[PDB]
Amino acid sequence: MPMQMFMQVYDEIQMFLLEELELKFDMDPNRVRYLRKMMDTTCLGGKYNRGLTVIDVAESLLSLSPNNNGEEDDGARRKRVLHDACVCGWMIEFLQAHYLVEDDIMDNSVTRRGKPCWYRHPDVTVQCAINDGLLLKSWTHMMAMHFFADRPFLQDLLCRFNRVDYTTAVGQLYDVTSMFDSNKLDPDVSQPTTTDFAEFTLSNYKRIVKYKTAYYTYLLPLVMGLIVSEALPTVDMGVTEELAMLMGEYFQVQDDVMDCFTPPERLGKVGTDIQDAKCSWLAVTFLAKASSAQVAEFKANYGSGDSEKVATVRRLYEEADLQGDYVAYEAAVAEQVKELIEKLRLCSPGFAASVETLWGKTYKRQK
Amino acid sequence: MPMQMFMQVYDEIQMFLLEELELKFDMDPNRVRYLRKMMDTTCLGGKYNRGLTVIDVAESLLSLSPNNNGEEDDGARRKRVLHDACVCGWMIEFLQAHYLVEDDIMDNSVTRRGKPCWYRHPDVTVQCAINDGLLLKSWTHMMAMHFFADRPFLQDLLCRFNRVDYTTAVGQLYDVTSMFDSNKLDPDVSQPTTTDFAEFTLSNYKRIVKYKTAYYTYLLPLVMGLIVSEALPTVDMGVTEELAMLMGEYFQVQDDVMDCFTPPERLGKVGTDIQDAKCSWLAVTFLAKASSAQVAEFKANYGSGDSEKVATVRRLYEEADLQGDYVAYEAAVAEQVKELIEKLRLCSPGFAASVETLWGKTYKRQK
Ligand SMILES: O=P(O)(O)C(O)(Cc1cnc2ccccn12)P(=O)(O)O
Ligand SMILES: O=P(O)(O)C(O)(Cc1cnc2ccccn12)P(=O)(O)O
Ligand SMILES: [Mg+2]
Ligand SMILES: [Mg+2]
Ligand SMILES: [Mg+2]
Ligand SMILES: [Mg+2]
Ligand SMILES: [Mg+2]
Ligand SMILES: [Mg+2]
Repeated sequence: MPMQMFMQVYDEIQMFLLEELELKFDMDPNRVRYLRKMMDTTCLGGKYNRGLTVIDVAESLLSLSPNNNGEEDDGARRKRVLHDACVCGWMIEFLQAHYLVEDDIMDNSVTRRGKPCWYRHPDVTVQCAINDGLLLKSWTHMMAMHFFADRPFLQDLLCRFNRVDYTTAVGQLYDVTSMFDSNKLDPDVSQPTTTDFAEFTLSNYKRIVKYKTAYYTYLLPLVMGLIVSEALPTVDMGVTEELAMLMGEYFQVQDDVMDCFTPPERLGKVGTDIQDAKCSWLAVTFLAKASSAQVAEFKANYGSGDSEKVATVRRLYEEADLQGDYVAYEAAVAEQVKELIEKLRLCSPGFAASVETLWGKTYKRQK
Repeated sequence: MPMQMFMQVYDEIQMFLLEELELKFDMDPNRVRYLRKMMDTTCLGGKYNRGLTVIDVAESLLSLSPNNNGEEDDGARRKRVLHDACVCGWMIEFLQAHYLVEDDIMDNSVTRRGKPCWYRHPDVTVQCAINDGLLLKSWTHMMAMHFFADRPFLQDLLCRFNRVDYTTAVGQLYDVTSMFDSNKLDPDVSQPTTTDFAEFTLSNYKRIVKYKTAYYTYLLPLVMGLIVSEALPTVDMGVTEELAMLMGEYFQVQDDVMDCFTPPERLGKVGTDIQDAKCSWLAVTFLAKASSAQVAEFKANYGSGDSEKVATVRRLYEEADLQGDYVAYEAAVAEQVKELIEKLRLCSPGFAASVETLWGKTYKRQK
């Protein structure tokens, strides 16, 4: 049902944008075609994990103190909240859409969702792809304003949205600057490659992971479900914030691990985090426990497309039982996520349940 | 023809076991009369799909790419193999009768196959029923030793056969302990049913069905077929276990679904599973696609002798469009199962057609 609703509003959103563009922007049907296909391609074919969350949260806070006016329960709020909930859901989805479009270019990925990255479609330049990206972020604003201009929460909605928008970009700077020694970090300064791997620290890792994934993936969807429910003050931001960060860091680590050990047929993307010399969890988790010996062979094999290097990089990781360190991680995270969510239930049992469902879609995660 | 020879070997095996009981174990006619009825009630009625397959695997293999060691198309081996094939089929059919006599008590079911379960029989105490099940499994060994004495494969039949026997109890343990949190599994403290239903994952489902039903339903019949026609090396096992596993998961799922929706009439019993609150395919799939709100009510009702709460479960199953997922489940299996057969059909057509008739009698399961 929720995906039923959710998808109904997708079609609604797509129609407004596309039609707005042609009635008020002077756009030919051709380009509209392009934009219509761009949107579909980058915005559909996913989990709708973030989108679906906002809805579940919304519809879950609905029951308790349903806004509270003068009426003996009215299903006009139930309906007005889950349309809003749906729009916010899509605001999140177009937002990630934008970042993934820009990310693949950046990470130079060649595929995603079993299909080529947007910027790798035969009929798409990268120049156009970079702006298709911008377009996706702008869509989120046209749609928020188009459907929320009469909502008293619009100011708060969009302020929290853009902060998280900003937070994810900070995260991407941390991400993208994790291969070059900070002290050198200087535009005017000739291309410092990725010599020594200091700053490939768990400390350093947690921080890029937090801002680049946790917030737009776990905090933002919950927060936005609160807001369209007018139940934001209803809930402990501290606990909530603590779970999102937790859940959000465990989720990235997962894609970091799935990146190395899951088959692309399952994954979609062809794992290259190695080759890209990415600061993945395996990477930092390895170097902190790897003998002096082990750490050398890593340094000589990491960040390379050589068919015999990566494989060796998959060996040291195997060797070192990184595969085991994960499970331990996974369980610690699991313990605290459950202690945290319990603190929630007390005061916020309605809310606390949709976090659990969110935890349900994360714990599994094998894709 | 197959059912023909099949049914007279039952009378053979039964002729023998009972006389061996009367001549060798000091049994009185009163008890032989008991065991005899015990054997017919619990071993007859069904459709002998397991015990018939083995014979199809046997006839096919004795033909299409048959035994080199066999002579030049002469009716002396046909008798042995097809006979052996029958003995093997009653072994697996006796195997199931054991596991059903025990499961009914465990699962606590009122009828099976249109009749009351064995332990649900007037002069059958629950206490005698447990032993009866035990006997059922001893007979499998007795008939094997008797007929396959000379048989150069006897040790291979029995070893493998016992692997699968061991693989079903394991399965049985998986099923029977998915009602509670694995973390809190310790003989010394009270066993309270889980309220979060965390253990109901597709992945967890998958495993309790692989071991509990695929191996003896789909692999054992096959493998017996091969062994008796001394053709097992000739086939790609890896592909064979794939579809045994494929077809066996599907068969259970089918069971699981029939359990909730098939009329007890067509079905052949009352629908247990919700009351019993097991980890069936439905719950696991509902639970994974349903919302916080939906889940909470399901939670409220599921696993309770009480029609009104049972009807809800049923209600948010189909209103949760669970029959669409099934159909969509069927097709994927049918697709994938349809590729492996021709993968098997390559270096061993003969087996592949026999496997195709087992598929043939699985896809269209209307019983
Ligand atoms: O491409 P993926 O899915 O493998 C990847 O994990 C994507 C990802 C995570 N967080 C962000 C934030 C902005 C843009 C992309 N993001 P990563 O950052 O490793 O490329
Ligand atoms: O009672 P049924 O026939 O519906 C049931 O399907 C019984 C069943 C299936 N597979 C096994 C394996 C061992 C013992 C019993 N088994 P279930 O497991 O659903 O209880
Ligand atoms: Mg990337
Ligand atoms: Mg990246
Ligand atoms: Mg990644
Ligand atoms: Mg059972
Ligand atoms: Mg049962
Ligand atoms: Mg059943």
